[PDB]
Amino acid sequence: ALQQLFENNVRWAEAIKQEDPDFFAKLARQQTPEYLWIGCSDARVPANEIVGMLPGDLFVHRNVANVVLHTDLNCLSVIQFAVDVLKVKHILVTGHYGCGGVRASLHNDQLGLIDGWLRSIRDLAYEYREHLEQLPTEEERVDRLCELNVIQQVANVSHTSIVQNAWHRGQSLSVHGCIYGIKDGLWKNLNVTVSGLDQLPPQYRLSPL
Ligand SMILES: [Zn+2]
Repeated sequence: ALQQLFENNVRWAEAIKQEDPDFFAKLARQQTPEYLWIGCSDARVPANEIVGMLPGDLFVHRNVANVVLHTDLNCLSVIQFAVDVLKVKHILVTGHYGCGGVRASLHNDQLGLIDGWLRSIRDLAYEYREHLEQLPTEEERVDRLCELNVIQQVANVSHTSIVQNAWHRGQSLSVHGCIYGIKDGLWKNLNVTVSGLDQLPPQYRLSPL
């Protein structure tokens, strides 16, 4: 029903201009979001709605299971643009419970190309296999791995030279880990926020350029 989307768009734009005739014109002059959202592509987790934000407020990357991989130039380019060009003050790594990508990493079905994309989550589940094994249900295991996954990605972001060099030059920048409940609409802090070099293990601290 593609036509509906066009009709929706026309109605949306016109309604906004009725309340604020300059909303788009002003926004178009400059991009100044204070946040980068890194989250899952899952249709149930749209960034702006969940945190009550407006067009212009959130720079967004979404991918399968919200992973930040060391040699993925897609996500790395979003982070670099956000930190170096836009100078966002916060990176919000948001995973969600019931994530299908995370769930697939606990099962042994072949999905195709995505096998490689998700294998770091499988590695994480293997790393924490004893911990996960204590949990009686598959849903509990999935949801805990969803949390562990967010925590790993926060660490990954904080280990980049992009983030560390921003800190080196006195830029204020925090990396947060949150988890969204698709069952209840609640966006919850995992309390793993990193805001400076002193919070990193020595093994990950890069010397300044
Ligand atoms: Zn997901």
